[PDB]
Amino acid sequence: VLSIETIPAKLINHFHEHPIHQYTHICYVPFNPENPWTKLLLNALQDIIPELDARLWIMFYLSTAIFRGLKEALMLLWLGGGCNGKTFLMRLVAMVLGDHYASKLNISLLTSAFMRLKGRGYGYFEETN
Amino acid sequence: TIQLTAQRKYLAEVQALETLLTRELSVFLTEPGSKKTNIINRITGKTYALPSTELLRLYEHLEQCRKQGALMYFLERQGTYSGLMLDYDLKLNTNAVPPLEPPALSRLCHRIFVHIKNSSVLIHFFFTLKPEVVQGKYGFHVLIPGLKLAASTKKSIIGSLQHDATVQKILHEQGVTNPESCLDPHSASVPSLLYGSSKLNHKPYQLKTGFELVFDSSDPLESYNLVSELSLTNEQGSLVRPVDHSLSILMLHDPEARYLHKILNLLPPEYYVEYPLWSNVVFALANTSANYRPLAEWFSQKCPEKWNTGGKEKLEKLWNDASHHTEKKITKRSIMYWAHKHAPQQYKEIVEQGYFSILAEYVYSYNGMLEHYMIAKVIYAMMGNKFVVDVDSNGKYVWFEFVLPGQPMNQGEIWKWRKEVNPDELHIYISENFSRVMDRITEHIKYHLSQPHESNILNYYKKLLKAFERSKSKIFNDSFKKGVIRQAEFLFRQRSFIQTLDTNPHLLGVGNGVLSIETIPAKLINHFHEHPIHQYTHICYVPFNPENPWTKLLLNALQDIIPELDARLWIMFYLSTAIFRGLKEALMLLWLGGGCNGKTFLMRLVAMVLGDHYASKLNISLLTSAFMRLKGRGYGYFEETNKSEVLNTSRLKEMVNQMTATMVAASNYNFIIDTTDHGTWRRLRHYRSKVKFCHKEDPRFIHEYIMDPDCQNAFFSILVYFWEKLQKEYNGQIKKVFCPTIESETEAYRKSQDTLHRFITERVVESPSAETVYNLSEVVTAYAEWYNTNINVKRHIALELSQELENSVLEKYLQWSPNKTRILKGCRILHKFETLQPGESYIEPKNKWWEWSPNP
Repeated sequence: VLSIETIPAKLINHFHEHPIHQYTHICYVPFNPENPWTKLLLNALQDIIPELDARLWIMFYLSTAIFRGLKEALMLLWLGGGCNGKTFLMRLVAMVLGDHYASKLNISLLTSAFMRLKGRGYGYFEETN
Repeated sequence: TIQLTAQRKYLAEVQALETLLTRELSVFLTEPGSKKTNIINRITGKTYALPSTELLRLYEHLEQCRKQGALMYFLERQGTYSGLMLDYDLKLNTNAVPPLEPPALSRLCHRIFVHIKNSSVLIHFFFTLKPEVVQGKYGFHVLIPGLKLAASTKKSIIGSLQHDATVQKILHEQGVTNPESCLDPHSASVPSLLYGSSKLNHKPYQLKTGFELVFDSSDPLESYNLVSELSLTNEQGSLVRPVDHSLSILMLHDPEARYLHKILNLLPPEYYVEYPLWSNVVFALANTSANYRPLAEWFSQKCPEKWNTGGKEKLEKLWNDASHHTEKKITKRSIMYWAHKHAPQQYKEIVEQGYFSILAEYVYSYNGMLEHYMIAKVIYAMMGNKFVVDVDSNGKYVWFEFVLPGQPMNQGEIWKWRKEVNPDELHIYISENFSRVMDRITEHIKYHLSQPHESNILNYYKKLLKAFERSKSKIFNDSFKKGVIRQAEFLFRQRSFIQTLDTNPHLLGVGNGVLSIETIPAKLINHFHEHPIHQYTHICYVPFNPENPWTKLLLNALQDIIPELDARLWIMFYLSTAIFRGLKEALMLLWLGGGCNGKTFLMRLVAMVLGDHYASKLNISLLTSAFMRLKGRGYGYFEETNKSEVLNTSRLKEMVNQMTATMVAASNYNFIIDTTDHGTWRRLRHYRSKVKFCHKEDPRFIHEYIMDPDCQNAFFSILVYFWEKLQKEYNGQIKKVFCPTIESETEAYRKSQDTLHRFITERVVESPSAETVYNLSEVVTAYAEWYNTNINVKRHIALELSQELENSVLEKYLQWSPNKTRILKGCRILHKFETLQPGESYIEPKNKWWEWSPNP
């Protein structure tokens, strides 16, 4: 059980009275550049966003996305011709977060089920023509 | 063992020992490896350093026990002061009893007396011996507990008796073929045992007589607590006066580990001498528990030659690695499978003895009144090797049975797991097989009845057998059987089993067993396996054989089916890879046919061979719009439907986008496409049939060979062999294979359908040099005018068309200008009658059919 109650984050790998049933199978480790995957991901993100400020802001937005509490009530729009890695990033974040907190949403709902977002911490869509 | 339990329940008196151990003796714990302990029991490897009080209480307890009977395994270590533990390995030439005459005893006593005179001197001589009738004959254990001289003088005396000759000639008078070497040199340095303490699989000794004498500093039976008297630590004696640890712990504290140790003796020598079998065994042990290392090093020590030469080191490189993680899809069940394969008889007696021990200890413990739970445990231990319980998606327990030959069973389920509504096989197994075990219990009980015993225990036995007889019928009562199967459901349950079914796409269920495509060559399992297989195809696998008449028949049929050779090889290899139930490469194939060509016959043949569980029919209605049906398959197909075929771009968009099947469509007319995005196009391939067959068509092909098992089998062998060939060649990377005909046909089809792609190919040419930054909406007007001259006079103007062209095949060789305009580079526009300049790139004698070269 990982808690973001107070910095630094503490992983209770033992008994605890916090009641939780939902989970994601991904295990947590402290971040470090030593991991070749860490550096590779950061370089890939830097290539994806050559801009600095925009990359930092969007990465912070995704960092806040893990919070299942109230947000600032904001909408993010992202455009890209395809196979540019933005699909790769959205698939990566969806897989990392998992079903219990992430869910794909059809374009049919927005263009016109809408209650299925309850219990999710992050929602998204996919390109449709 | 089970005998120990029978004797413990047997005796009303005997409870005192374990009550003392649990209440009073427990608080005086002693570390097993420490030397401070004085009394040790090897039953569970317990060591104790108790003072003399509870020592004499336990001495008298053992005295009453040996009065009543039973068997003990108690040991003691000689301290700095102790008596004389002497062990003689009297392995006589013949198994004829040399009765210990009083002259021989007196002469031996005088001999050891004069041995101990030339040492520290300031006595009772007690004699015991083996019950005889055993290889190695009997032994003698004389005790001299009066003195306390446990020091280097004992080693000197041992050395003197090693070289003593009078004892040698005394042994000759007893007809002993070994004058010396019967004395263990570690007699005083190893733990000994008190009277009544037996050996493993050996009865305790018996006393012949106990004498006494006196030694002068100047001049050179059943009326005593003899167990206390014989004690070396008993300073307060009445008649006498004071003148691999982990391996043992694991064996003595784990019954199943003990059974595995017993059955490991049945393993053939090749297991522990060669890497494969030993590695698989240690993998199974790691799957069992990481606590079973000592048995792993014992298995290594079973082959000391390799064990010394890195065998321990390799086990550390294996057992620990496996302990951390074991990727072997194996369990103990594989170990029992091997044991039954190699030593089926001893396997049978071992399992029967285990079942009998379990049932008998339960009967003795609970006064012969069984219940659902004991029956469930016994049936589990007996036949848990072909039944698994898992809760369905609806919250209902579901049974499965492992199909074995020799039982009523449909074609094709052999060596597989099949579902049953109720465990009827279990429901008859419990009625019949358990009856013989219960009969074994009964005959065991009446066997003890036949032995003469104490009357009260005999009455106990009549009450026990009467209660068990009353318990006979419940093995037959239906409601009791339902309770038992409920208990088994809560016992046989294996968590995380249903969702793991048919997970690996490297396993396919065939008629004659289970085939694996993990590696080349493929192995067709025709025996029991831990592998859980439910889905399967009736078609039984056949070893691929080129000379088979049906093999060459199908080779000729395929050769006539496809006039081309290399394109035939490509499509054949692709359909061979279509068997893979895992993630495919997401390609689409369109095949044309005017009728009487057999392409529908090929579709039907492959669908029938693969079966319903992995192949399903798909309707043109879905694509022109049951979508959940196509998931979970490995191959999908369609049928010819009129001439007005049309698609929906979105549907194929999620089709060309989980999906783990193969998609192929067949019709009689060219399909109509209405898309330009390269994401759609790159996942599309097309072919058109050229040859037609008429009355030459074979009606037997569409009628007889369509449902002829041999053809299907031969076809299955062909396709699996070609899977193996490609995996050897391309490792499953089908895109590497060159198909010039297929690529040319696909390009022509795209030019016919994708007007935008046709314009890109014709009037858009990449110049070898220079720049095309002038490419703007002027190009949009250019292709609008081209459409006026090609498809539609309507003016086509939309920047989103340029955006999707960027998303189209024109994605490469692009650039983002500082103003971020749709400017090209190194390109030119072909107007009317304008010609592209040079350098303007556009934008085996039938044995090959059996097996072509990797580089044709």
